[PDB]
Amino acid sequence: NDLENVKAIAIVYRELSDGSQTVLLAKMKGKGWMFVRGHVRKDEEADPGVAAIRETQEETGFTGMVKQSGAPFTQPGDPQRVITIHPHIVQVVKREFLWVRPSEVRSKLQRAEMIQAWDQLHSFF
Amino acid sequence: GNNDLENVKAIAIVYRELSDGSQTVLLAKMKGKGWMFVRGHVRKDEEADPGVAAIRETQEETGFTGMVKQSGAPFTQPGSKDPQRVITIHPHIVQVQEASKSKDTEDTVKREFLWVRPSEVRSKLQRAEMIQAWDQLHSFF
Repeated sequence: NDLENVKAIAIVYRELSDGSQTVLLAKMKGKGWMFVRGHVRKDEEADPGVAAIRETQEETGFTGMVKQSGAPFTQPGDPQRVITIHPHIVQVVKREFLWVRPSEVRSKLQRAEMIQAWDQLHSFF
Repeated sequence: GNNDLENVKAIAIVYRELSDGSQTVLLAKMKGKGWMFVRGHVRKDEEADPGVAAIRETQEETGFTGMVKQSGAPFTQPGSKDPQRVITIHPHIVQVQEASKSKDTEDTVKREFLWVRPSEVRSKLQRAEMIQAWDQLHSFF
């Protein structure tokens, strides 16, 4: 269902109450940082912005709206592989965040207080 | 009324539901001991229902609109820098509200996230592809 060599990048930001903006960066847990990226589906070929919005929600949980679409650019893979990237600005501070499957939460907790909260409520999941 | 209770806190275990019924849980840590759920003080006018504090703190810390799905009995912990201090903690499950549910793929977990100011973005990018995207679009900010 994905186009193998066509990707979308979402530069995700939000406006704060004091009128300023902040930009979301990501990395795979475990280079520096990156924006949101994903393959464009075949049924998204005609509007890659739809892919940028879908990927933003998949990765972050926020629903977004394309504010600007940049010109496509090409990058190598296999150096013969040519990937076409469609970049977009997508509008949706102190802490770093991470989404985790429930079976992996306990291994991330090191504080007694957090472990106690999880011990009382984990059977919801 | 909206003054914080010094020794009463709410914890929110924030989660989202994916379209197939799978669930993922949000963790956080101060940039720079492990990970943690959302935590903050309960206000005087929230003491009768600390779930209100859990919803408020979730919004403040993450930007998500949440709904309380479950809340555990209160538990007690000592003060972090004072063993005489007694803190009562009210833990909650809080579901992130979304217009539509995302597909369950491995894109939905194992990515660490950080919000930065536009002026800090470039120094965190190391890959040509990301730098190119930023070079084309940074004039928006």
